[PDB]
This record gives sequence, C-alpha cells and structure tokens, in this order.
Amino acid sequence: DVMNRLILAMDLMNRDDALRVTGEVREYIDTVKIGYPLVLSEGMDIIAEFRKRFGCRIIADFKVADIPETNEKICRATFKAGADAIIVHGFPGADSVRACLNVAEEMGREVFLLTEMSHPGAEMFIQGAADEIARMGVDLGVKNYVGPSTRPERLSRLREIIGQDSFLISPGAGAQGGDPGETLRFADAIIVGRSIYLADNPAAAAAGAIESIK
Amino acid sequence: DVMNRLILAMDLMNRDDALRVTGEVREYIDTVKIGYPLVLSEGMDIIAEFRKRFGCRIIADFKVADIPETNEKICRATFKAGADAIIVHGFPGADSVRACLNVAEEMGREVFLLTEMSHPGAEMFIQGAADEIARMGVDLGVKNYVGPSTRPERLSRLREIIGQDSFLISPGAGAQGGDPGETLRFADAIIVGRSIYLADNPAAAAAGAIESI
Ligand SMILES: O=c1cc(O)n([C@@H]2O[C@H](COP(=O)(O)O)[C@@H](O)[C@H]2O)c(=O)[nH]1
Ligand SMILES: O=c1cc(O)n([C@@H]2O[C@H](COP(=O)(O)O)[C@@H](O)[C@H]2O)c(=O)[nH]1
Repeated sequence: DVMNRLILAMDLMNRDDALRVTGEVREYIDTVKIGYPLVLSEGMDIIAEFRKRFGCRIIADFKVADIPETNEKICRATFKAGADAIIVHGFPGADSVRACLNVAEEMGREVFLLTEMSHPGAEMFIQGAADEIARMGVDLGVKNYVGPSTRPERLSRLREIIGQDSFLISPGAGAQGGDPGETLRFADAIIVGRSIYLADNPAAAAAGAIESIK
Repeated sequence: DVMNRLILAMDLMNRDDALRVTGEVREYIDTVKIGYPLVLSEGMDIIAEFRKRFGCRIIADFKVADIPETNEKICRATFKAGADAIIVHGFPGADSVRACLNVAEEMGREVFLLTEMSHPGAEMFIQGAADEIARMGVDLGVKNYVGPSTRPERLSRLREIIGQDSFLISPGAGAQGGDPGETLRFADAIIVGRSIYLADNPAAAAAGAIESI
C-alpha cells in the first residue's frame, strides 16, 4: 500500500531540482520511483539521499533486462544502495527474472515485474507477449507488477491474470494521456512524472491529482 | 572494426579490479564494453576514466529499454559521460529506438541494436521477435547490432537480415559456451567477459582467445 495511491516518477536530472520538487510534494507521497535519468546524472548515492531526506520508499526503475548473471549483479548493487524495490523486464524470460528474485529474497527487498509498456512502440512486440509475461510472473510467485495506464483494457486483462492480491502500479497517467480514475479501477497506485515535476506548481499538481481520485 | 575482433566485457564491480584487469589485457583490445555492474558500483565517471587510461572505445551496455522520452534522457546522460556507443534493446519498439538514434546523431555517437539475446530465457519471447527487430533496425538505418554467440544459426540468420555492411558484435563465447571461431563466421567481433576477467591469468586468456582465431 502506497500513500494516496500516488508514486512520483522523479526523472529530473540534477539533484537540486529533483530534491526541491520532491520536497514540494513530500506531504502527498511516501513512495518515489527513481530511474536512470536521475541515477546516471547524479550517482547511486541519490537513492540513499532520498530515503534519508524524505523517509520514502524508493523503487529503482532500472528496467533490468540482461542475462541472469548480469541481472544478479545489477540487483545486488541496487539493493546495496538502499533501493526497496527494483523494476525488472519480463521479456528476457524466466531465468532472468529468477536471478532478480533470488537477490531480492536474500536481501529482503522486492521485485516489480514489468509486463506491458505504456508507449506506442509497445504494440510491436511487447503487447503480444504481455499476457504470457504476466502469467510467468504469477507462476514464479511474483507479487508486484507494472502495467500501462494508456491501455485500460490491457491493464484490466493483466489484473485478471495476476489476481486481486497482487500489487499493480501503472505509469502513463497525465503526460501520456492515461486517466487516473480509470486506471485505478485496476491498478493499486498510479505513477506520475511530468504532470507533477514539470508543473508550474508541483504541489498543486499533486494535490489536484489526489483530489480527482479522492 | 575493433582491434583483434575482441571486445572486453568488463563486468567486475570495483574500480581497482576493473582497472587492473583491463590494464593486464590493454595490449590485446581497443574496445571495452562497460555495463551496469561496473557503472552502478563506481559511477558514470568510470567511463571517462577508462577512455583516458586506456585510450579505448567505450560501448555503454545499458540495454536501454524504456519509453522514448526516458530513452532520450538515458542516452544524453550516457554520451555526456563520454561513451562512444550505447546498446539499446529493440523489443520495446521503433519509437524507443528512434529516440536513441536522435540523441546519437546529435552528439556524434553510435547506437547498437540488441536483437536476440544469448541466454536460455531468450527463447521465451525474444527469439520469436528477433528477426523482425533486426529488420526494424535495418529499416531505420541502424548499422550496429548485437546477436548471440550461443546460437550460431540464429546469428547467421541475423547477419543475412542486416547485410554484410552492418557491424555485428556477439556475446556468449567462453563462459556461456559459444565458440569464438564459429561466431566470427558471422559476427565482426566477439564480446568476452568472464573467460578473461575471471581467468587466473587474464593476459594469457586474452592472448589464447586471439591465438585461436
Ligand atoms: O510502460 C512504462 C513503464 C515505465 O516505468 N514508465 C516510466 O514511468 C514514468 C512516466 O512518467 P510520466 O508521467 O512523465 O509519463 C517514467 O519514468 C518512465 O520511464 C513509462 O512511462 N511507461
Ligand atoms: O544477449 C546478450 C547481450 C549482452 O550484452 N550480454 C552481456 O555480454 C557479457 C557476457 O559476458 P561473459 O563473457 O562473462 O558471458 C555481459 O556483460 C552480459 O551482460 C550477454 O552475455 N548476452
């Protein structure tokens, strides 16, 4: 369970701006998604910086998509840096997912399995594999999933596959055109990035998001 | 064209060991693949350190696999850090690939498109998409590709799709069981990691790999 069903996608690329904006909306969220735009710009230490400053859960959105051996290394370094969870692509297959699950279990952290993506290009290859990727996750005991706000019927199908007990978060609301309300019919929380962090008043944008799903 | 058709996959996770081992084999290679194991352990500054210390080409193996907007940011940060090239997954589709191509063109760097992967799990979803992924790359003017040493007939088919002029590099030789010689029937260079960097004598391992080819 995530505060206000709202996860901030902090994809600003310098620490001052990222910390300032996160500080502006800190009252509205307790979970922040940090990805490569911020990490590759400021270093992995930025994760510990967020956890200390905001007391928030951090999901490391690294879309892990390598062979098992390399996946293990990526997960180890990421959890060592303090991430509570890591997002892993399902498309590379079950061995690559299991590698991540092993490290997460060892270290007491979580894996989120990325099924279908929210952007148009997801239609080409990912969409056709997505139901089976979700099922693979279920079969392996994965409990956390990511699916697209921009395709409510796909999101609904993924929820059907993973069951009511699995945790499902969903990006694509706001900038990419997804609707928070519709999305939360199926997802437990929505991921929101630009529509908050590029807003003239990010606190107002966050409050507005929450208001509309009150 | 890379020196000795051999690209070092430097996946050690601390600066001292990575720099030491790369130094031991610097005579045999002019191209190093640096990925997230090293970068997430030591920081993006490690790329510039490699380029200055070894004068090598650096391929940032980041398997970029996000939406276009995020892909653009990842490529910008990566090329800003000095990477000569970046490896991008094709599975997320054409828009995600074009986002990377845009930044690469802007900054005078290269994109390598990952088609099929070398590990067993690649059978599940990637293999069935790989020919079309390769074709997508061709249609977009991609000139650099990655394909698997572990599946020579797949690698051969990928070469057929991309044509003789495209540059194809291939991981999976050594630790994963691929054969350097067979692989180089189709790929322009092999990527080698553990069989060199975990070797008791990495210089001998590199020399040996080269001698066999
Ligand atoms: O299917 C996917 C999976 C993601 O993690 N994401 C990501 O979630 C975020 C979306 O942010 P935004 O609200 O600005 O569109 C980004 O960090 C992005 O990389 C995506 O948009 N679609
Ligand atoms: O299909 C793929 C694509 C890769 O980049 N790689 C990668 O290339 C390297 C292989 O190293 P090794 O020789 O130790 O198996 C690793 O860095 C790894 O992540 C892979 O092994 N198969």
